[PDB]
Amino acid sequence: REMHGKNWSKLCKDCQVIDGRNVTVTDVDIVFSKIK
Amino acid sequence: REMHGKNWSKLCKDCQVIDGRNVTVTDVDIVFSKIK
Amino acid sequence: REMHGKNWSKLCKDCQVIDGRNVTVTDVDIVFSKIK
Amino acid sequence: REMHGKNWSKLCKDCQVIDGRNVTVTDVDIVFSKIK
Amino acid sequence: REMHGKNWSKLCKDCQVIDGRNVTVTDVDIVFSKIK
Amino acid sequence: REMHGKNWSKLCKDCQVIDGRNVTVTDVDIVFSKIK
Repeated sequence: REMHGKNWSKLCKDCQVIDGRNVTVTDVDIVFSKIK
Repeated sequence: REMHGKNWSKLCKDCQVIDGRNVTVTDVDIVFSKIK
Repeated sequence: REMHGKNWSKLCKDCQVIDGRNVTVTDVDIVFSKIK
Repeated sequence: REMHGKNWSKLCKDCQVIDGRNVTVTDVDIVFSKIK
Repeated sequence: REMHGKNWSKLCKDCQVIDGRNVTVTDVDIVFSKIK
Repeated sequence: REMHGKNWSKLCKDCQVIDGRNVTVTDVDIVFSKIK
């Protein structure tokens, strides 16, 4: 298995994450941006 | 298996995530943007 | 299996996610945008 | 006049206010509380 | 006039205010509390 | 007039204020508290 996550694990590739319990985003022009 | 997640695991690729218990997004122009 | 998720797992590819218990989105121009 | 507000004015007494264009309240036990 | 507000003025007494354009309140036990 | 505010003025007494354009309050036990 190229990517293998077991008990409560977290994995990502080519990823943009804002993982978190309380997340607030305010008065932003662009939050995520991925260009390819 | 290329991607294999087991008990309560989280996996992503080419991903944009705002994982979180309380999520608030306010007064934004563009939140997610992926161009290819 | 290319993608295989077992007990309460979450997996995505080429994905845009706002996973979360309470999600509020207010006064936004564009939330998700994927162009290909 | 004890209290007199004219053009687009705002006045209060013994007051609790969350005046604002975008208002979001999340995961709160008690928002307003006034005991007398 | 005890309290007199004119053009776009704001006045308060014995007040609790969260005046503001974007207001977000998250994961709070008690926001306002006035005991007398 | 005891309190007199004119063009776009702001006045308060015995006040608790969080005046501001973007206001975020997170993971607080008690925000405002006035006991008398």
